[PDB]
Amino acid sequence: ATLKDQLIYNLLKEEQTPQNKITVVGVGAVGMACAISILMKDLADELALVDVIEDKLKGEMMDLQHGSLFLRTPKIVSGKDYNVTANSKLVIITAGARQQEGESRLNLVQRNVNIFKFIIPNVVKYSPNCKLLIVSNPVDILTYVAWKISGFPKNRVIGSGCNLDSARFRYLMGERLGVHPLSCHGWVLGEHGDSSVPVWSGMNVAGVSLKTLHPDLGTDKDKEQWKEVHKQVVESAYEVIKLKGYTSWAIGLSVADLAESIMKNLRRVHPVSTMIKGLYGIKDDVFLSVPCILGQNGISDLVKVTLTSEEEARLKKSADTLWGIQKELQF
Amino acid sequence: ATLKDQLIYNLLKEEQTPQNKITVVGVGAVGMACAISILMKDLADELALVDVIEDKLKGEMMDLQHGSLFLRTPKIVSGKDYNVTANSKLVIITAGARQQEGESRLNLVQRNVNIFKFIIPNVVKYSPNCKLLIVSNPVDILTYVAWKISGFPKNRVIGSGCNLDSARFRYLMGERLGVHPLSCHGWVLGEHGDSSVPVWSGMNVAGVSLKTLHPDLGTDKDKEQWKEVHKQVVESAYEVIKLKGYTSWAIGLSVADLAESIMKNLRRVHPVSTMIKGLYGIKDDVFLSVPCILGQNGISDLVKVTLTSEEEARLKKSADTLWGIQKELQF
Amino acid sequence: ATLKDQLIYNLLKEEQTPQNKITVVGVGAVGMACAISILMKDLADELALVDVIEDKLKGEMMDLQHGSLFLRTPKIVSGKDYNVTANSKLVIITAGARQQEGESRLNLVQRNVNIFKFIIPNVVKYSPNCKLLIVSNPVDILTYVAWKISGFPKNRVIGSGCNLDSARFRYLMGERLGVHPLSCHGWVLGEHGDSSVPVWSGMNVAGVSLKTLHPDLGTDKDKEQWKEVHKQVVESAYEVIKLKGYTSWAIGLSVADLAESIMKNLRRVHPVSTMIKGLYGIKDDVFLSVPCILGQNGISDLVKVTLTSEEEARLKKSADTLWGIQKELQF
Amino acid sequence: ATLKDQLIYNLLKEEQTPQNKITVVGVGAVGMACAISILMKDLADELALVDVIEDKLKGEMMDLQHGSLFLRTPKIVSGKDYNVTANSKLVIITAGARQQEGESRLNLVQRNVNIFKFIIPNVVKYSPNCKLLIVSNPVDILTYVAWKISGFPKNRVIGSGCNLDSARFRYLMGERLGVHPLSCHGWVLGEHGDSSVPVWSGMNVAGVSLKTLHPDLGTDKDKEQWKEVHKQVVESAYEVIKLKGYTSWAIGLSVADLAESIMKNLRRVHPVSTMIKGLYGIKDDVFLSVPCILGQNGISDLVKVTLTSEEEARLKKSADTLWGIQKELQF
Ligand SMILES: NC(=O)C1=CN([C@@H]2O[C@H](COP(=O)(O)OP(=O)(O)OC[C@H]3O[C@@H](n4cnc5c(N)ncnc54)[C@H](O)[C@@H]3O)[C@@H](O)[C@H]2O)C=CC1
Ligand SMILES: NC(=O)C1=CN([C@@H]2O[C@H](COP(=O)(O)OP(=O)(O)OC[C@H]3O[C@@H](n4cnc5c(N)ncnc54)[C@H](O)[C@@H]3O)[C@@H](O)[C@H]2O)C=CC1
Ligand SMILES: NC(=O)C1=CN([C@@H]2O[C@H](COP(=O)(O)OP(=O)(O)OC[C@H]3O[C@@H](n4cnc5c(N)ncnc54)[C@H](O)[C@@H]3O)[C@@H](O)[C@H]2O)C=CC1
Ligand SMILES: NC(=O)C1=CN([C@@H]2O[C@H](COP(=O)(O)OP(=O)(O)OC[C@H]3O[C@@H](n4cnc5c(N)ncnc54)[C@H](O)[C@@H]3O)[C@@H](O)[C@H]2O)C=CC1
Repeated sequence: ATLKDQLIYNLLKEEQTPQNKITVVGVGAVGMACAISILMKDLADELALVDVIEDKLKGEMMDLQHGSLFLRTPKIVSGKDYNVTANSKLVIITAGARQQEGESRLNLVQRNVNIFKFIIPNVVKYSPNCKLLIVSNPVDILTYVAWKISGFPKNRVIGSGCNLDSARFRYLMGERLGVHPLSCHGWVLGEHGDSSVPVWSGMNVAGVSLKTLHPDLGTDKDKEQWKEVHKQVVESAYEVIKLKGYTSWAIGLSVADLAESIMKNLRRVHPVSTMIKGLYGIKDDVFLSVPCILGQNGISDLVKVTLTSEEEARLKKSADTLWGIQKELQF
Repeated sequence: ATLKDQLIYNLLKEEQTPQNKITVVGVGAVGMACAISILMKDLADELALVDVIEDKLKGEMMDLQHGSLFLRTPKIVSGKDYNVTANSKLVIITAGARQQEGESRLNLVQRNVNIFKFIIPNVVKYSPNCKLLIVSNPVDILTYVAWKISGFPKNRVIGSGCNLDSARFRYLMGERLGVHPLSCHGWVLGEHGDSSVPVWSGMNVAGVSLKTLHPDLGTDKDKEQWKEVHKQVVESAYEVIKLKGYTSWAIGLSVADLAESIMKNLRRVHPVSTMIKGLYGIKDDVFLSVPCILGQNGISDLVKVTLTSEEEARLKKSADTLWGIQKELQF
Repeated sequence: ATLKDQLIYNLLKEEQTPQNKITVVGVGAVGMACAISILMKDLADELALVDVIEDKLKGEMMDLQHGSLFLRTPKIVSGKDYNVTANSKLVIITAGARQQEGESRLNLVQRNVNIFKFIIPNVVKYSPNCKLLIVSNPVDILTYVAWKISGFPKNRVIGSGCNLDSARFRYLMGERLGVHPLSCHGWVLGEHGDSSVPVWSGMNVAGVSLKTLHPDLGTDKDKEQWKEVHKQVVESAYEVIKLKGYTSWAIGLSVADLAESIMKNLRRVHPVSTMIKGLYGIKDDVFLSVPCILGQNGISDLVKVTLTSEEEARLKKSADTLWGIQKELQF
Repeated sequence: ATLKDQLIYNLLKEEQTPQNKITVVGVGAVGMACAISILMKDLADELALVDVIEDKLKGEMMDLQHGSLFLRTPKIVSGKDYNVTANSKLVIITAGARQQEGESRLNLVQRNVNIFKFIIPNVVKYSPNCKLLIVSNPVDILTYVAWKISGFPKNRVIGSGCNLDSARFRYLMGERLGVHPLSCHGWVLGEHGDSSVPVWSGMNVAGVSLKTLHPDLGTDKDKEQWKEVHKQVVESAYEVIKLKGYTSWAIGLSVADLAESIMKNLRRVHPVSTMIKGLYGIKDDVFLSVPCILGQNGISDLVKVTLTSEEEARLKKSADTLWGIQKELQF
């Protein structure tokens, strides 16, 4: 005889179970951007957030929940314990250790590895069938780490790899050609960051190859210096971090885009990081970005792009470096 | 023989005026939430951002540009100079000091009134015809301030006001009833702050008045203590602030909602702050929230909510404090 | 080797379980408006169509497919055999005779019950767990029929019922008020047809009772003749049929609206056809519209609207008319 | 006191300038498919419809209006009088005779020109600065006709052209490769009809040339027979017309795609009919489809595709046919 029972006659028993649920692990700037991007595209019927910093955590969930009136994601949960994560179709990992001067390289990744040693088994425990999307840097190596710890088949472990990189290149291409980024095509492949590969030959508007029309494209001997676009892609992140302290909006939109293909089983093609041992002369267990078909089973297929022998070596080189790092890691 | 000329044949050297342009002033946590919300709802063809911190400004502009590939707003610009703002349909003011843990919105007034005296005249010079949407706290007073300085008729100066408070209210109502906030209706009017008014008589689902079903609603002796919903609404800012340091996502979605009504001339009804002199008897030029019809000319109409004498006494009470602050003000 | 195989390396194979499949039975004018609306709101990952007219079926199927580039529904299938229907979460029934000019929906009952004998058993055989969304007229009776035939628990058999009449009501109220229909609240309940009942007491804007403000709302003496608004809702279908031969856009949009709450587990409240025995003096298995919570398990709850003795009498009358037809039925 | 006066306190009158108005001329199958797809993408703040058949026109308008609750387009009007179309940003012409089974679109010319002789002056009179989007067939000749009669600069006279043919092409391409159409690139250029030209050289996935992998692509030689994909494109309209009698959904989606780029000033690239005298060796005022940047001013730029030797001759032949027809046109 409460107000609720006087107002509502109940008919049904107890069968909840979110059908289309996503978890984001890490509520730093990247994680919440992914979160907001996912809420505003209606990708999920349940959103769960996890982090080890409890005050931050809860505060972010509340803020988001207070905007429910303007969303169509009817349940938003969070917490330090991975039970809130239960039965997620997709889990996005952004958590990472904060970097720091006064230490070199293996230190950084090993530290993140120590964190994934606790995060990963927790996620698989609660969502043994989910697809994993890794965003934490260095991304290609952490995707391998997530892949090894989890035990998942390679199709279900995906690193954001060069996805944003390629988005950046398309913005810059579009800005020069006075064309919208959707209509400028170009792929940034390989290792996310400094050693990424701009595949000039695939660069085009409307099917029209820019290399075929402008042979100097991507070389050092070109009056337009297109090579600069790619050097801008590599340096844009540092630039943004220098300017604002971190990047968030763009990687969030970027990750929402992947989530959409997967949640909705689109089979769109996106540059993401995948386990390519057995391709391009690559002989070790390493993750690099190639064009992958993304749907309800994660990466079900990838595109074999034809690469120049120079592009092959760049890839190979990255592979040897990631493997060198990886074989020194403590799991 | 440039690549661009070889690739693209130009028809129109010409270039039009900005048509569906929004400017956000202040790119802090609220400003950027508003920006991203706006961009994900396709509300504008041009987004302009202004701040006094240059590097932060450039950083946020670039991060947003980097996700252009996934958006549908082809022009994103920024600058310290208000020329980048010209011909904006809507200008959103999110700049100024924010609350520390426990601090009253009312303790921000002198320093935000200063800031406004420098911002507004610059906004007006470049967009004499825009609607002004004020978010900065204390929002009801700053809406009065924007109004006096700009010289705009009252229909074009809107305070985000109680649109957030009512959304929080519906969120909690919905959590109690197990119904989506879109289907739970209820209004919080007055000051966006401690002295806001829950109009118990309008709370309902499917048109059935909860007050009528349960006459103790909103009363001390209400065994269900619905009063507490209002008090959690009142307290929501502090709780979230003390948890993550500020609020942003909700006000972001809230602000996008108002923008949507304005840009698309929807004529929907929202609780926002407006000049209510000549209502509820109320005598002075005070701005506070009451439901308003919102559209291409801003606030074209006010809804006359029926209030009990207690409610009206609270509203007027709020009107009294607020005018006392404005009247003493600096400009 | 095949072009496909030189371009694409396959990791998995052809998995094929759709997670959010919708079926539309009947590709007439209503079926196809429901389809395109659903397609444009991204409610499904697979859409399947069926009809007995095979050439028409294929054409519609193909015309939607040719628009895939512009959609986010990656599989569209059709067939006269219900196997194309397998594993649907939501099956929408729009097949059957429709009203000629001036014709009562009730006059359609025997023809439509005759095709339901076949359609319902076939749909349940391939989607035993689906929710059933009935649209064919007379919609309340056919919801009862589908319920009796299928054996489904009543939470999973839903009539589109008065979502459309309420929407038309709010359109007309908004027109009189200069307010977007979204901010007008008004419920049309009971038979989707001539015996419908407008609930005067729940009509409001911003939570303010129009009836309390204007105590003659809904009455014969009312100078404003608001009762004319409901007459218009009652006549609306007839006027549209007389003008264009049938109706389709509004229903397509109403059905997509119900589908959305169901597929995204929103728990929004709509006026839909459901079993009302036990309420308002009704002692038989009558199906008509009452406000219900719609979510992933169909109707989970009913809002118990409070009615004036006049309002209730009218509703009980609508229930008698309906029962009077149901009882004679033989299927 | 009337309800409205009692409820709402008015601030001002004014009201006028529609901000983003679109008009559809012709409410047949095609026009309403355009109307609905535009309504569901929130591209306009006002939509006007016209037709010569008065009852049908009013009926469709009412049907759309009855769906207002589910839309964000606050005003829909219609009339046989073109004053209802005043100040449209975009006017879409779908009126006219359509193909019977097996009929060439070129056979409709004399019938549709006579219609355009009355229509174009009426549209331009009320909306002198609108962009005109032509859909009636034969769409390339009628775009030329609209251009001659209206006196508009060529940027503002656009034929929906091959946007649809290319969408068909990418749909079939994607079916063959197991990849979403969004991710399959390929262009169909020239006449929207039997003489269209598939540009094999620009066909690709992730920038990887299908023609380079598979040199016999598109010729009579290839065991894969890719040419049949283009034949299905040319034939698609007839097959569908035979099945269902006309086509409607894909064109409506195609047109809504174009409208989006025009209304939101996206500068995306589409194959649409435009004036190409001066290109590929063509010397008369022929309009046909090439990739064009579309934005707030219509077509601002064309993309110069590199066409193989065989492709240039086809286009020419295509231009010759059309011109031959044109030369004989009287107006
Ligand atoms: N792949 C790409 O293109 C991009 C990758 N990133 C990477 O994304 C990651 C996130 O960056 P930000 O959000 O700015 O960093 P952040 O430091 O603000 O976020 C990390 C969050 O994860 C939490 N965390 C740490 N260990 C955890 C664990 N044991 N379990 C759960 N939560 C844990 C932290 O408390 C923190 O809230 C960084 O590694 C960054 O390098 C950032 C931008 C782009
Ligand atoms: N109305 C409402 O419901 C709510 C209001 N707020 C208010 O929003 C305001 C900002 O909040 P946050 O964004 O978190 O603060 P913030 O510190 O993150 O950002 C404020 C921004 O304003 C900028 N700014 C200061 N003076 C300026 C001027 N002269 N011209 C241009 N930009 C200037 C600052 O540089 C800063 O980037 C505060 O007043 C806060 O109280 C916050 C939440 C809700
Ligand atoms: N509930 C509501 O608010 C509304 C309901 N309707 C009702 O929807 C129904 C359909 O209307 P329209 O689409 O305009 O009719 P329509 O005449 O345009 O199409 C009816 C379709 O049903 C198919 N059909 C007939 N028997 C079938 C069976 N055995 N199995 C599969 N398909 C079969 C026909 O082949 C045809 O394609 C009518 O009953 C009409 O009264 C119409 C508007 C609103
Ligand atoms: N370009 C493309 O990809 C496509 C073009 N079409 C063309 O679209 C056109 C429309 O076809 P439907 O909509 O299926 O035909 P429809 O027969 O369904 O409707 C044609 C409408 O135009 C109206 N109309 C006729 N004469 C008129 C005049 N003098 N002034 C104003 N309105 C007039 C009619 O009353 C009728 O309502 C046809 O020319 C068709 O070939 C159709 C599909 C695709």
